[PDB]
Amino acid sequence: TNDVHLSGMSRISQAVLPAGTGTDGYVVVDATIVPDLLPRLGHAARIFQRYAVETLEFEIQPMCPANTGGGYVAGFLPDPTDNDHTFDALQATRGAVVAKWWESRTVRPQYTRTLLWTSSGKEQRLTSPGRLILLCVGNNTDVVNVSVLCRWSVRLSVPSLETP
Amino acid sequence: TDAPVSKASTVTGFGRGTNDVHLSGMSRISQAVLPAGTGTDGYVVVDATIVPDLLPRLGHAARIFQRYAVETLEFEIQPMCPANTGGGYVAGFLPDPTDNDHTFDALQATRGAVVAKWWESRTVRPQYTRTLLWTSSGKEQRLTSPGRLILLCVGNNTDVVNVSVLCRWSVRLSVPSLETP
Amino acid sequence: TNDVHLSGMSRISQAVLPAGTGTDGYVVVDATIVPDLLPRLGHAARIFQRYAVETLEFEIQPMCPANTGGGYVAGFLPDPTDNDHTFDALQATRGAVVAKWWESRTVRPQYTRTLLWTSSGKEQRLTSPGRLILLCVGNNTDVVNVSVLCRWSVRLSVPSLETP
Amino acid sequence: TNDVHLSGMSRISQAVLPAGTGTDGYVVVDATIVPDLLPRLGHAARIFQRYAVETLEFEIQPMCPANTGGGYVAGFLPDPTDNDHTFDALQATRGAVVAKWWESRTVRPQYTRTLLWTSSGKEQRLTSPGRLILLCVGNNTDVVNVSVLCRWSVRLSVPSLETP
Amino acid sequence: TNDVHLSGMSRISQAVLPAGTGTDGYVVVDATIVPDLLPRLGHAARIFQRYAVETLEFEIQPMCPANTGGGYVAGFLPDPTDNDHTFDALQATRGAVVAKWWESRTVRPQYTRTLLWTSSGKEQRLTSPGRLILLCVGNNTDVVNVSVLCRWSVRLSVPSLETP
Amino acid sequence: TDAPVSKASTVTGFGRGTNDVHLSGMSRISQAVLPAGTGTDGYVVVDATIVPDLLPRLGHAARIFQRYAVETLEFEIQPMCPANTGGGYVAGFLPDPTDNDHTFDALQATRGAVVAKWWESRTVRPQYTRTLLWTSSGKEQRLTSPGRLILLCVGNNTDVVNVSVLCRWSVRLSVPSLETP
Ligand SMILES: [Ca+2]
Ligand SMILES: [Ca+2]
Ligand SMILES: [Ca+2]
Ligand SMILES: [Ca+2]
Ligand SMILES: [Ca+2]
Ligand SMILES: [Ca+2]
Repeated sequence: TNDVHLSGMSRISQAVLPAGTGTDGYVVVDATIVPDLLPRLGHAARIFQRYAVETLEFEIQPMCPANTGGGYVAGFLPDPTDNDHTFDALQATRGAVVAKWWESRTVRPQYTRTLLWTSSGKEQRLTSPGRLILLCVGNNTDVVNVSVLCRWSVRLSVPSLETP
Repeated sequence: TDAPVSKASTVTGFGRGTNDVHLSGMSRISQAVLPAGTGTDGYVVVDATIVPDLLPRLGHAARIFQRYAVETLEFEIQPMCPANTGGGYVAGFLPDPTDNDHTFDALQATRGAVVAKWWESRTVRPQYTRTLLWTSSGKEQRLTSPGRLILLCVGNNTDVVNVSVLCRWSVRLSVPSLETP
Repeated sequence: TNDVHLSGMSRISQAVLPAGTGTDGYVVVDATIVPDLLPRLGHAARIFQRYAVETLEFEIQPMCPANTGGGYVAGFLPDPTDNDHTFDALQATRGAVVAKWWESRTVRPQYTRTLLWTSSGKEQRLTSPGRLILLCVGNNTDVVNVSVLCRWSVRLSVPSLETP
Repeated sequence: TNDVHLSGMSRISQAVLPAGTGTDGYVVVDATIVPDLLPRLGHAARIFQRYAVETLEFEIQPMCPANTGGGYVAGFLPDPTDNDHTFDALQATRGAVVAKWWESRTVRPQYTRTLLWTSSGKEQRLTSPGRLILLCVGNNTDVVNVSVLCRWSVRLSVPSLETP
Repeated sequence: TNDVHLSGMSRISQAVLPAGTGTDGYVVVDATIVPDLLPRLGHAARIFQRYAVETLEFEIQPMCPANTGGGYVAGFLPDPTDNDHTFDALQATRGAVVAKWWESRTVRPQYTRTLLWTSSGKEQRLTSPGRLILLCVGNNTDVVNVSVLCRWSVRLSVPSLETP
Repeated sequence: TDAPVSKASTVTGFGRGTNDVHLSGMSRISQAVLPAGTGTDGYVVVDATIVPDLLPRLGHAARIFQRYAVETLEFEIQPMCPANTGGGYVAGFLPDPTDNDHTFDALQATRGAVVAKWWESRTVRPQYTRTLLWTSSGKEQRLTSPGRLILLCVGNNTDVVNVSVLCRWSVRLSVPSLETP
């Protein structure tokens, strides 16, 4: 097995939510987790055909004053095809968190460990372990700058040279 | 003992100075002030190539040695600003002194990189070579420096930010000499 | 571990030699082996700081009719700084080959397995294993399309995300 | 110890045979194997007094179109003093080859492993393992560029610093 | 490991200091120790790419009448890049000696044992173990003829054919 | 953990550098040349107040410490001249840095003083305080220097004399700081 194990942390999302626009249910972050989204895994998948997610954790690291109001709910839907973006869908899934805008949280999700495809295809279920959604809970008072990072570990296989 | 034409030199301990010195300490490698609004995303707060000259006592100690090995290297991002400050920072130690890539992804790719809010302090425990480095400068700086510490803003800072970047260093100096700049 | 083992085979050089211009001693190919010269290794070194060349082979694949006169001498100088481009300098290197223009051959070079640097710098000796030089021997009668391929194997360390 | 083991592969001869001049029995190559004839071994014998040939092979690499008629006979006379340049004398030697002008071959000679002298002297038998003779067989139709390569391995002894 | 171990003694420097010109601090000998400086190691490095210094000792053998005045200080700076040529730099280093002009001394220096490069490059620290400096201490009275010899042992690697 | 108005500082190892360093070495504290006839009796060949600045590596090490104690101090008079030279020298280490008495009797009164001919080398094993001295300079130099080494001619020198005065020093440095001239 000429399988390359690669791991690291990288920012999957950067969002700037201005004060007053963060109504309840607003989709701050919506990211289908594909290797192209990750910076280093981007090149790793550019030089490989298939990857398997061994470790996957998300870290919501919002940077805002401690006196800000409102909060966020973050969750990882294990189905890339699912398009339901609501509090109910996030609360149903496992690993989801809800916390105030100044708090930093970790989503430990339920993801498939099968061998997925680095490139895109007709079926998203063969290419991505899922998607991550970060929604507003309430109304924010200050300008929020939220960075969603991801500790990931993957196994790569089937060498190639892909294109964006 | 007869009188000779010339007597042999009696200098004995010449060229026998101390070879190894372990020197430890902690010093401020950088200090930055950011007025409100300047700290846009990607702004380079701190860019410091870790060299013996950067650390004053280590600089004076390296002026009398040829080689040094970094036994221990850790950094502290200590921002002295209130908790009402918005924005954050990313800090990381690039093990390549030559690389001048100043982005969030480049820093996050390195081991030990920290992403924090401006009212949170972090410790960077980086990856550094244990090989012998040269105290004096040369053409290639990959032989003289373990790397560079980089600190960027992640978001716009609401208030003024005072950030001090500290370093705990432990080094072993070897090959005694007398260097001059 | 941080160490990942990659292997592959890619074309380091593509040259076209018109009829009659291939005089003895002419330099068909002069390629400094760097990770950017190899596509998959290009991406791999873009996501790493250090690399060590475990295995290195070259394949001279000249595409010309059997009625082509002359030949080539191919070698791998294990010194990236060395600029000698004579027959004796190539032949002194281990694994150098001499062959007719219509006869593909393989170079098995000898080099020191030291941990190199993926990104460029002041000293080229810390970043490249060496150079491949391909010279003409005699005169070619036809036009020769020469593809110089490299079968490589590397060990990568110190993860990062570099830029070209 | 004083004994150092060196090996290498270098071109002992480069010859050009015009069309029609390669009559049967013509002497294309007649090279007395001496350390000066081999560059790296040239320097090695310049810094030593005695050398013993542990391994010796030759590669005839004629660079001509496939439509070339005639051929060559290549052999290694293990007597530097011998001046016989006929087909039977070469064929009697161990490892002699006969091949078409467009077919590269290898000679595996037989010789006595005696400790020789790097520097020249009155008796050539104490300084050289022998000679390589390459003769024409039949008539060549095209022009043939012949490179005679030698893969050698020596043991060197009695350090000194000689002059040419 | 096809590493050739070679050793011997050879004169690195020959200096003729006339009477009255040997003022204190005068640089009698300044030699960056490279294999090209050594006679036999010159050819050895001409036929090799890399070398590692296993044993290195210098022997100051000045030839002058015993009634001459003044002396010398000799020392090996382990940094080839260092350009400080004074008594202080020599006294700081280890292995340095100071003795009268009629005395013969041995400098046993502190040198790197890493694999250095026979050829020259941008960085001198990858090509030379250091430099040797021999300075005057006082004023000489007679004409001094000082020969600096070196017992050296090296390991050579990566065959090639270099140029001066 | 609730959000406070301000969080406590997390700087922990501050003000915890190394306190004691033992540094040894040997250096030329003086070098003198005497043309024929100049070295009359009582001529002061060498007058060197032993201070950390006089010893280069010790000077750089004392720039990062406050106090130093001389554990070992010995001197070598090494005159590099032939045996046909007439005259001699007297060498001695005055334990008082302030005293500027330059005579044969003053030197001979001290312990360890040596009287030799110009073609003979001597070792001065002096009497020095083991108390803590100040690395930096001050009003009173009795608190910063163990003493001064003095070297005079005893008789007229017939030939030119080259004399080098060396010192083996071992010191213990304490009270870390960062001194500036
Ligand atoms: Ca694909
Ligand atoms: Ca230096
Ligand atoms: Ca790099
Ligand atoms: Ca000879
Ligand atoms: Ca070279
Ligand atoms: Ca002070």
